[PDB]
Amino acid sequence: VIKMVEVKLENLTKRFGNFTAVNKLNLTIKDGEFLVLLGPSGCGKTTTLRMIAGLEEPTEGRIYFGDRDVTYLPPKDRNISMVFQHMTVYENIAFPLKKFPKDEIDKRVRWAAELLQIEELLNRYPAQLSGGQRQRVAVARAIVVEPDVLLMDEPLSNLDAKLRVAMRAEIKKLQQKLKVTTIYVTHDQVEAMTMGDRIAVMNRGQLLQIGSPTEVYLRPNSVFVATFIGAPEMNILEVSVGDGYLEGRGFRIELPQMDLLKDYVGKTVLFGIRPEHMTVEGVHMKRTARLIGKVDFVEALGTDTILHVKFGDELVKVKLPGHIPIEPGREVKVIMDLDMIHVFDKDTEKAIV
Amino acid sequence: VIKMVEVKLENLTKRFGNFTAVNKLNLTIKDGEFLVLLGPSGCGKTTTLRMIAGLEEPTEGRIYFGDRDVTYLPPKDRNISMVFQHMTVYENIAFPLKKFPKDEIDKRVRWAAELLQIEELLNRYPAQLSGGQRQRVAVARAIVVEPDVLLMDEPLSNLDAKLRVAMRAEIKKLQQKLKVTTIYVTHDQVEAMTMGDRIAVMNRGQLLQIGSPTEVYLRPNSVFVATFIGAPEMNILEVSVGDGYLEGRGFRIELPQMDLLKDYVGKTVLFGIRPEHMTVEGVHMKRTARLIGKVDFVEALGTDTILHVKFGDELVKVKLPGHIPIEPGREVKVIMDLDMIHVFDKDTEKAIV
Repeated sequence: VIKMVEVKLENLTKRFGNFTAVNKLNLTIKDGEFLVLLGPSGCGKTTTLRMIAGLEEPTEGRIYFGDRDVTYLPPKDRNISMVFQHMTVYENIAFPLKKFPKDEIDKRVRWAAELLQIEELLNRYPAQLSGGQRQRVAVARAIVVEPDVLLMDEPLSNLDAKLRVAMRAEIKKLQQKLKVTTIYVTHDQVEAMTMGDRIAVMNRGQLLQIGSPTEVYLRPNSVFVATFIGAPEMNILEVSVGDGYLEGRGFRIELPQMDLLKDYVGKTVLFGIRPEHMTVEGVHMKRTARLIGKVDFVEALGTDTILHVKFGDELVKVKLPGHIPIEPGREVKVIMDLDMIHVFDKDTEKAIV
Repeated sequence: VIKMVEVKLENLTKRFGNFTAVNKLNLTIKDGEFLVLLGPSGCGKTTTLRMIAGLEEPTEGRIYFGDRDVTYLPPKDRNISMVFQHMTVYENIAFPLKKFPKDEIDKRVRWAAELLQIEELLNRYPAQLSGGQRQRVAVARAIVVEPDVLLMDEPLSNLDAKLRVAMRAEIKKLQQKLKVTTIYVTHDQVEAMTMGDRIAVMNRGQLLQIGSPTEVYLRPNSVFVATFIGAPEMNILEVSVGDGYLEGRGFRIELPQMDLLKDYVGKTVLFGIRPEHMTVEGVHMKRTARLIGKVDFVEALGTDTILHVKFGDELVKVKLPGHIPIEPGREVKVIMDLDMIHVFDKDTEKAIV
């Protein structure tokens, strides 16, 4: 049976010569949670996964599994399984069983196969695997050893959009049934939001923020996090703070008695509001702000309609549900939800909100 | 100056030995329109573009540009420009000018450069091209010859999501300014809906449907078209027609006196309703249908919340705007918009609606 193992990464650093790939990462991964490491290529998420697996050693720091320091233990002694990217399904799943009794091997294979709902493909071959998914087989093999920590590196990168969603759900439900601590690496924000109990956003080797999908989405602690999750991206506009309002290149926004910007009156800050947190007049929000503008372009995608509206000298995107192919040149009253607004220091790019 | 040239493809067929890549394609591309050829890999869209360009000859059929049969003319004599995928920007754009006067070359380069808003990068080099986009330069070069027909093959496949959207808009607006007949190939439905005045959906060498984004989205003439545009995909459920209702594996839907299914009462048809054309109770639609079900999984993406709800023995997706991370296991009253429903013959998969 599977255990719930807490994982601690302490002052973990990894520098390949001159390049610091991971800079003093501090993370406490809760026993049984599904943690997604989200970030662009080269942000350090993969290097971190590899250090957790033991395929790579840290330059500094420690890695604990429970109370055991596993920093310098071979990957085999850490009780982990990694998923990434002529035997029968039964043999494929059996392979990883490493001095094992034939009767123990059969019990586990059956258990894993049932968990992945592939019991009926056990005597079938890969190339023949049509009645199921070779994807599901790979997962059963990863969990067949009953790892204390499950590690996955962009396991779904090469799958059709429709099958990818089905796999996200499949993997997530399986992990919630097993409660095996899982560290999942992806650069895909939608996948991250779909699978992680928590998400750890990384950029240039640093942990920018960790929290639940709701926390990182509704309350990004910085511009980078605010714009890495949710597409179309959050509108970021440079503005100046006044008596009790914001003003940018060709517009002003009446700020209610928010105004946690006192230490910014007279200074420039970055204003942010998501496309989906705005709407157009004639199409509820407790507190709002209006700004008339002309539609510069329309993405009428049927399922959603994205308007590129010129705010004064600026250009922002407004996301409307459904098909509303309004034409370019027309003027619209853009309505902003004041309760969904963000404000970031222009220098540090950290949220002031 | 650019001309608006109507393009006719007549009974165009292309077979590579035994494989019919393009089967009797009949298409009248209007002068000055932006036509997108949309379809999966190997559907024939690329082969068609290549025949239009003259890089490939048809096995049967004719291709007209205006009144001229250009079927057997070298690509150079067809007046086309193709966009796909150490000179200065000015030189890059100038290259395609093929016995040209230096003073004519300068007028056109300036014109194209202004159209792409890259006039300030004219004396800059590629590797140095930081103040603009190498993408924009490629387009200026394609239009600098003033083609009668502009051809593009998945020109944006390798660009970050954010830059891709900016390019779609850039290319579309440019084409509307030039009114140059453009045939654009892509397997990306969102891009197709964004750029084409009309979209021609293809599958296995055949033209399944051609129409405006609104027409192919609201009225797909078949299951294939219905599910190739709009993601998450339209829910397709197998059902039987009755006195005045539909019934599937564990549910029934009261059909108003629609019922254009008289020739189907007692027979099985494919029912379809898009995730975005449904909603959940307690969250308007003129005519509706209700069905209580349990939430099997939730994609809480912040910008949208996709629910996988079990309809009787079936599983469908419901798309809700905003963040609504409702938990699995909970029961919900799913509300379907009866006016947005589709019905396809189960054998031919053609719309009956």
